[PDB]
Amino acid sequence: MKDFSGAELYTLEEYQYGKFEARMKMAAASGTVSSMFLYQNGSEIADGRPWVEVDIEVLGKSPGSFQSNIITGKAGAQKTSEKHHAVSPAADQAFHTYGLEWTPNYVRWTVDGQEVRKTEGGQVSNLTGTQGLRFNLWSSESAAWVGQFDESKLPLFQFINWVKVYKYTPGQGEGGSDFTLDWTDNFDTFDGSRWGKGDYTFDGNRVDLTDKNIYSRDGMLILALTRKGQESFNGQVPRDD
Ligand SMILES: [Ca+2]
Ligand SMILES: [Ca+2]
Ligand SMILES: [Ca+2]
Ligand SMILES: [Ca+2]
Ligand SMILES: [Ca+2]
Ligand SMILES: [Ca+2]
Repeated sequence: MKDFSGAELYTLEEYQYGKFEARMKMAAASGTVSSMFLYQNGSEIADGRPWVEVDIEVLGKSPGSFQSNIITGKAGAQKTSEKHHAVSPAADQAFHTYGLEWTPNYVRWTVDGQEVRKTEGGQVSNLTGTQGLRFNLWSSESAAWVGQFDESKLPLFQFINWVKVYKYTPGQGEGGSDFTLDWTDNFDTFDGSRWGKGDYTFDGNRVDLTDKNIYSRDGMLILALTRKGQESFNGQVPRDD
C-alpha cells in the first residue's frame, strides 16, 4: 500500500552468537537507511517478549558514517544505544567490509577489520536467543534522524559482494581462537536455500520492502530503493578493486 519500494535480504536461519562479515557499497540520500543487522525475528511483536537486535545503519544524510545500535527492552519500550562511526571513503563511494562479532560477553563492530565499537556486558547480556543476519534499504519518516527524504535521488542501490558467517566455537576455532567459518556466499547467484527476500513494512518506514527490488547481477546481490512502479535495475555493478 505504500508508495515506495525498498528491499531486504535475510538469512532463513537464525544463530546464537557468531561473527558476520559483509563486503558492501551502501546506498545513501537524505532520508534513507541502508543496513546490515542481526535480528531476532518477532521482536517487533508487543506481546511481552524481549527485543533482540544489533544494527549497522548508514543514515542517508550522512554517508561518511554509520550508526551502530543494540536494541533490547521490548516492543513499545525499546532500550537503545546509538553511536556514530566514520567510514572513509564514504559508505556510498566505496566497498568496505562490515563486521559484527556477537558473543555472550560482547558485541564488536568492525570496518575493514578495525574496531569502531565494542560493547561489553549491559545490553549484550540481554541479547539472548538467536538472530538472523539481514540487510535492508528503506526510508524513515523521522526526518530528524535521517534527513528529509529527497525523492529526486531515487533510484538508489546497495551492493553486496560477498558474505562470511562464522560459528561461535569458544577455544575451538583455528589455532585456539573463538570462531570457525560456517559458510560463505559470493553472490554469483541468489541461493534460495539460504536467503529470503523481505515482503513487509512497519510504522515509520515510508516504503514496502519487496522482493521486486532484490537483483542478482555480475557477482553481486543488489538491494534497490525506487518509487513504486519504477522497480528496476539496468546499469552496471560497481567494481570492487
Ligand atoms: Ca499507495
Ligand atoms: Ca537480563
Ligand atoms: Ca520529500
Ligand atoms: Ca557449514
Ligand atoms: Ca519474501
Ligand atoms: Ca561476489
